[PDB]
Parts: sequence; C-alpha cells; structure tokens
Amino acid sequence: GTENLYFQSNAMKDTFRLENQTIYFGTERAISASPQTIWRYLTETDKLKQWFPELEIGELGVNGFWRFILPDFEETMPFTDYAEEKYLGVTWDTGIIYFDLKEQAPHQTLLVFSESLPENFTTPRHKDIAGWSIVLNRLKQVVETPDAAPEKIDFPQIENHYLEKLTNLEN
Ligand SMILES: [Mg+2]
Ligand SMILES: [Mg+2]
Repeated sequence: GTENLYFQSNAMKDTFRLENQTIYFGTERAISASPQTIWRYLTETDKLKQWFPELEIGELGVNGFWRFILPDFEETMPFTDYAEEKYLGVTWDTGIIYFDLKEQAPHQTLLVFSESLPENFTTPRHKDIAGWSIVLNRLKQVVETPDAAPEKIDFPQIENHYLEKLTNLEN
C-alpha cells in the first residue's frame, strides 16, 4: 500500500508553534488544479462532503457559515473571513481554521491550511490536527483523482505522530 508514503509526502511542511497555551498548526497541500476549482470544494455541499462528509454549506459570503452534522450533534460554524477564490476562515471548536489558496501556476495551487487551537479545545489537540491532516489528504485526492479509493490510514499511528510534535512544544 502507498498510504504511509502519501501521508508522509503531505506532512512535509507541517509547522507548529505554542504561544500562551494556544497551539498554532500550519500545513500545505500542492493540488494540481486551479484555485477556482479548489474553491468549489470549500463552498459547495456535494464537493465538501467528498472530503469531509460531516460538513455542509450553511450560506456563503461575509456572513456565511458551514454546518457540522452528526446523528447526535449539529453545530454551525460561522465564517470569520471570506474572499471568493482566495481565502476562508471558519470557526472550529473554540479556535479557527483558515484556508489560503495560493496560485502556483494556472492549474496548480498551494492550499495553505492554518489553525488556532486554544487550551480549552474540546477534542485533544493532537487528534484534531491528525484529523485535519487526513481530510486534507483526502481533499487533494478527490480533486486530482475523483474515484481513487480512500486511504486506509492508521489513525492511532497518525495521532501518536502529532502527539509527539505537540509534546515537543512544551517548555
Ligand atoms: Mg487562472
Ligand atoms: Mg491510496
């Protein structure tokens, strides 16, 4: 299987910082499509669900929002920033996720993902980061190869990797 190598290849530019108990995480995905194509996967429910099945669009625009839906739980996630085909900031748990679509070439984009995880995050922070790394890998895969089989990943292994990254930030 190629799952381990695909995961490593997409973790290459993970970055972490700790400031005043808040963890900041950044990563990047090089995706062979235009920013306009990738923007649809953040702003249309049928595309958003291809990579993050629990999410749906609420509304778009400067007052837009996503919704997170599970059988036992629904929540709205207001946008904190919105620029068509450029960037999107969304409330996430007690912090923020941010998508920045950087054009590399007419059909190549660097999607720069960054996140703020305060100490009161409800999910253990390394598990939330592991989850984002996994679904961002799926986003790249569905944009480039729409019917590739999903990655059979080893969640505990990925979660441990991120545990060690965060633990290293402690003084
Ligand atoms: Mg163009
Ligand atoms: Mg695969």
